[PDB]
Amino acid sequence: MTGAVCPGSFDPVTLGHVDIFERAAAQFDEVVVAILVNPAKTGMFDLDERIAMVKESTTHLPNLRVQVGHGLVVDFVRSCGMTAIVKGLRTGTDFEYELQMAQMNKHIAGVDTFFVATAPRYSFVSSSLAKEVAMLGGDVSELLPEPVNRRLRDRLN
Amino acid sequence: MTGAVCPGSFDPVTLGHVDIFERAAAQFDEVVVAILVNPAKTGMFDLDERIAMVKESTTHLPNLRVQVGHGLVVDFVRSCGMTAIVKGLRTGTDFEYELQMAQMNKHIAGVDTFFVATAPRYSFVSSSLAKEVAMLGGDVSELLPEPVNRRLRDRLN
Amino acid sequence: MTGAVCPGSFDPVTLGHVDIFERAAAQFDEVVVAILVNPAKTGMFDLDERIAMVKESTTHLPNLRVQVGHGLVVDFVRSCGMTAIVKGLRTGTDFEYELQMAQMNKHIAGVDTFFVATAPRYSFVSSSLAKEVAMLGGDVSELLPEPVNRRLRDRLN
Amino acid sequence: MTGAVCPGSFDPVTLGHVDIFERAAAQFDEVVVAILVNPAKTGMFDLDERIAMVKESTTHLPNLRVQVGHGLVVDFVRSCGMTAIVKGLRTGTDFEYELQMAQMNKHIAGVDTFFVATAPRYSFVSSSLAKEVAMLGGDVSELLPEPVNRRLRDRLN
Amino acid sequence: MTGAVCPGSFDPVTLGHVDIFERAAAQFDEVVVAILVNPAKTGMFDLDERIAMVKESTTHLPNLRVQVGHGLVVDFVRSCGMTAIVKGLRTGTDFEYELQMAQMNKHIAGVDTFFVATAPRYSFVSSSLAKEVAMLGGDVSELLPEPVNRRLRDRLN
Amino acid sequence: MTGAVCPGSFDPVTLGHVDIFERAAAQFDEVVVAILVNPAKTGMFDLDERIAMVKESTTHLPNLRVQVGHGLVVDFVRSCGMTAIVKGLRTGTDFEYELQMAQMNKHIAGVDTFFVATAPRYSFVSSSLAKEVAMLGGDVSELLPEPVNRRLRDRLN
Ligand SMILES: CC(C)(COP(=O)(O)OP(=O)(O)OC[C@H]1O[C@@H](n2cnc3c(N)ncnc32)[C@H](O)[C@H]1OP(=O)(O)O)[C@H](O)C(=O)NCCC(=O)NCCS
Ligand SMILES: CC(C)(COP(=O)(O)OP(=O)(O)OC[C@H]1O[C@@H](n2cnc3c(N)ncnc32)[C@H](O)[C@H]1OP(=O)(O)O)[C@H](O)C(=O)NCCC(=O)NCCS
Ligand SMILES: CC(C)(COP(=O)(O)OP(=O)(O)OC[C@H]1O[C@@H](n2cnc3c(N)ncnc32)[C@H](O)[C@H]1OP(=O)(O)O)[C@H](O)C(=O)NCCC(=O)NCCS
Ligand SMILES: CC(C)(COP(=O)(O)OP(=O)(O)OC[C@H]1O[C@@H](n2cnc3c(N)ncnc32)[C@H](O)[C@H]1OP(=O)(O)O)[C@H](O)C(=O)NCCC(=O)NCCS
Ligand SMILES: CC(C)(COP(=O)(O)OP(=O)(O)OC[C@H]1O[C@@H](n2cnc3c(N)ncnc32)[C@H](O)[C@H]1OP(=O)(O)O)[C@H](O)C(=O)NCCC(=O)NCCS
Ligand SMILES: CC(C)(COP(=O)(O)OP(=O)(O)OC[C@H]1O[C@@H](n2cnc3c(N)ncnc32)[C@H](O)[C@H]1OP(=O)(O)O)[C@H](O)C(=O)NCCC(=O)NCCS
Repeated sequence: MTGAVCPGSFDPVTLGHVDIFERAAAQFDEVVVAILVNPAKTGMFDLDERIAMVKESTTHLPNLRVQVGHGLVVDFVRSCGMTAIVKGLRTGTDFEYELQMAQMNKHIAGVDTFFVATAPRYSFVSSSLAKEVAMLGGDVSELLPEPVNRRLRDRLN
Repeated sequence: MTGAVCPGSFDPVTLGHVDIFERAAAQFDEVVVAILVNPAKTGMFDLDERIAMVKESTTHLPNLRVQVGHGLVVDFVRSCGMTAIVKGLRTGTDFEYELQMAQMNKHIAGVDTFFVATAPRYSFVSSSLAKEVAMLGGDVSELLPEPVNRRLRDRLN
Repeated sequence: MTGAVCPGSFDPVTLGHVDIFERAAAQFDEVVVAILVNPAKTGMFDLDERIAMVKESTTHLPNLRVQVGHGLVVDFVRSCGMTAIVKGLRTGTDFEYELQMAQMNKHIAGVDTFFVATAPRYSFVSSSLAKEVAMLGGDVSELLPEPVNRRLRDRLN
Repeated sequence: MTGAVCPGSFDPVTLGHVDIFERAAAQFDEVVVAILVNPAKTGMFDLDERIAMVKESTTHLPNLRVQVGHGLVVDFVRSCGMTAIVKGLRTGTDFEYELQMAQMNKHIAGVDTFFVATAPRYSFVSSSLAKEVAMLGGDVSELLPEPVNRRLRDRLN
Repeated sequence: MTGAVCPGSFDPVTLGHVDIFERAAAQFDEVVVAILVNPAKTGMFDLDERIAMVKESTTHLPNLRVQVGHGLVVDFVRSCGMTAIVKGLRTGTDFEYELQMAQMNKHIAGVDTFFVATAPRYSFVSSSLAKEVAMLGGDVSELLPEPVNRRLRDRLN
Repeated sequence: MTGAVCPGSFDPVTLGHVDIFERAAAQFDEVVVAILVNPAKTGMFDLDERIAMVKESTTHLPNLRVQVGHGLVVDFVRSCGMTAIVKGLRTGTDFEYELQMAQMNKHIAGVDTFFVATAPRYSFVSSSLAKEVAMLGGDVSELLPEPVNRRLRDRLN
């Protein structure tokens, strides 16, 4: 079989993320979404919420699973018995950094990284920006999954 | 009438900023410079000084006013009864980030953002770099307005 | 009054173009779309068709007019009694070239150029690509105005 | 099964190309290299030579086949019963153009495009540059497959 | 001694070029400006004029000489008994292409390429753009050396 | 004589750094590596270790010396009686920032900055990434000098 890992901190998962999950799932036999715990105490949602939110946003993709990532992405990829990372590109991606890590990741573990541009309508949303805009009262509900909108409403109220 | 907002933290306003103010004022009936209070306690000049400095540097532009910005830029723009942001581009601008925010700002409030490249002679000055260079004794007086040079001299001595 | 020129060869005008026309018209008192005749004998549509197509695609914008451009863009801008160019940015824009021409245009004639990112859904269409995709049988009708789709159908059949 | 198409004009196939073929073949059940005939009469090697050269350079990859591409890449991809393009990124790739075509290709046919950075040691070779450097007597043999070096020697002598 | 080559087609040499020549001459014992004959019959000035123009624009730099380049830049560099190329960066430079050629040039001949940003006031001039703007009547005399302005006047009249 | 300064925090010096040192030393009479103490208490290796590591990694370059930098880079350059900075470019370099500082540095002190792309095989290593990858158990020993690998082993154990 063929497999890819979609790594990230998904705090929260946006519809740009989901778009990329959907494309990974159509093109690989299995997809694993690896949720990577923020280095220090820094999140808006705790791990369980992030997992639930990804899970709840991906029920339509039966070949995808959600797991917490630990250590080097490449080590996790290898443990999933895979050799591919799939990363989404959006407006504001630091692509040069992504490239530097792609080359490093290939160097140290032979893992390939495939990049895919997210749909234009979801290309300007990031977890960071969605949070900052929502905290100051802006409406980003069209760019997040409903499971995320539900949890974002509660935590704001 | 037609109107644009030039948002920023102007800590301090440079002559790159002024160049952009000047171009906004020539092309729109009214210009509002929105000074956006640094999120946490982080400035070099307090709000009043920043306002004074912008005011003192823009006496030649009668169709421009200076106001403190609050909340989402787009909310402020709408409150000024305008629908346009004018942002300057210089060497070192994170243009991809600017673009991501431009698309988000259009999405949530229908506000357009116009980008204009600052004059080559003012294209390498930023508030950040002007401060760091001046603190370590370098001469950046040719890239800042005289009202700013006056206040930068005092605070360094 | 305030005014901007939207220059280009509009062979054919796409909905990315129109998006930009719409934004120019909302923010300036008058907009002039300047159709710039291809240097040598190189178009798909002749000048009259290009004019008709822009005209037919902009009936909802009463403050915009369509004129054939001649010579230096800046000379045309000045002749329209304006001092601003408005250019759209899309995926694939040579922005560095646009910037070089913006600085040159300011140098030689004091004309400012404002850049505005086109809507994400129209950000991957260009006249060039729309033509190449349509010639080889692909459907680009969602990214062109109906006046353009009508004329593109006929010329393909 | 899962499948990807690696499109291009491979005139000639370089070791940057092969690097990408190798990565596609490891991650997808079948890979098809689509050789796309230059629009007008413009090649250095004719189609048969290009096919032979790709074939001869990919004998170690049993899950890959070489076919001549016709029309829209996306139409060929669909005909191969696949929905993925795999493209290599190297120094000098026009990535903005690649992105514009990726979004267009997704729009018109639902085909995803995955981008993968070629190995650093093969990242500065292109068919174009390899030809220009070799014609003027430079040694690019370390950056081309041996089947290509053999045919490039003969045609130069 | 230390040495660098400044390669190009200098049709015509601009003041951006001269700025770079000046910086090369201050930092290396000898500088050679290599004028590289356009591949086909394509120039505005013939070789002799280009040489004269560079010569006449560099009389203040006694450690610089002007020579016609032939073949691979790296072959010329080696023949000058040097191992360094100095290239200017301006607005509109295709830097990715410059980088690809820098890596190729190092690969095939061990020649290093140093890049230096041209002065902001000369950063938007190119030979190409200066010619196109001047042909259509624009004034680019502030961005070209006087020897070039003299010859550009005559050829336009 | 001719001279260049290679500034940085070299925490630790990588083989990308050394590649650049080597190229500077071949092209300039003297090279000074300026180690610039991290602003606050933030390093992995203290100054003495950084100096030792650079020293131990550059014994093959007799025309290079290592010194601790203080204040503005340009002030240090001037004190070394030089007027040139040599900076390496790798994947992930913030080149726009480098350019902004190059223009500022030229403005305030007349110091030129030359940029040189590091060898492809060392183009994805940075001090930052090498540390993060090594802390989480990855093998980056092929991208660091042996003096650095020795000290990185000890500090990890
Ligand atoms: C690969 C990696 C870049 C992806 O994880 P990510 O946290 O989702 O980050 P992304 O690149 O996807 O996008 C933005 C990211 O900036 C991250 N970020 C965290 N703190 C940030 C800071 N103070 N400022 C800027 N960005 C920050 C965001 O977390 C992260 O997403 P978000 O900010 O939108 O919430 C991250 O570096 C990582 O992988 N950690 C596991 C590390 C690993 O394997 N390292 C070896 C490196 S080759
Ligand atoms: C739009 C915005 C980017 C412009 O404000 P700005 O503070 O002047 O910042 P700029 O983009 O113009 O230029 C550099 C900026 O980096 C800002 N900055 C502040 N802290 C910084 C950090 N720790 N590191 C990097 N940059 C930082 C600078 O403040 C700011 O200017 P300066 O650093 O030269 O003093 C800023 O994000 C903002 O708008 N705040 C109001 C927010 C809003 O509407 N958000 C919804 C987002 S779509
Ligand atoms: C400003 C200018 C760049 C805009 O006109 P434009 O033709 O619409 O071109 P754009 O930059 O908008 O976008 C793509 C352009 O590439 C143009 N183009 C024409 N021939 C091309 C070639 N052989 N290859 C690449 N692009 C080409 C396209 O015409 C043009 O649009 P299109 O290709 O999608 O049909 C054009 O250079 C111009 O302005 N001519 C008037 C010139 C002037 O004032 N020059 C002084 C220069 S500062
Ligand atoms: C997708 C496509 C960009 C890839 O094919 P490619 O010819 O290998 O080109 P690449 O992007 O891979 O890399 C460089 C390319 O520039 C191409 N090129 C051809 N003529 C060129 C010109 N006069 N100048 C610049 N580049 C040229 C090169 O052929 C090609 O490779 P090469 O130059 O190194 O020999 C090409 O556009 C294509 O796909 N043709 C089939 C088209 C299709 O489906 N079009 C719908 C568009 S969304
Ligand atoms: C290195 C090289 C890029 C520099 O020469 P240059 O002609 O001055 O070109 P530059 O990169 O400096 O800047 C713009 C260039 O585009 C060149 N150019 C020529 N025809 C062009 C075309 N049809 N369209 C786009 N640009 C063109 C310009 O000549 C040239 O300067 P100009 O256009 O402003 O008159 C050129 O490729 C060369 O070096 N020829 C000698 C080649 C060599 O050694 N090749 C081995 C390659 S690694
Ligand atoms: C010129 C300068 C950019 C080079 O020093 P450098 O520390 O080696 O940094 P580099 O640009 O080379 O590369 C990455 C750098 O990010 C630096 N960095 C330090 N803290 C960082 C932060 N919190 N986040 C992002 N990067 C950081 C790194 O130190 C530094 O190298 P490293 O991160 O790989 O350990 C640095 O700004 C400097 O020069 N200090 C002396 C300053 C001076 O003259 N200033 C006047 C400015 S024109």
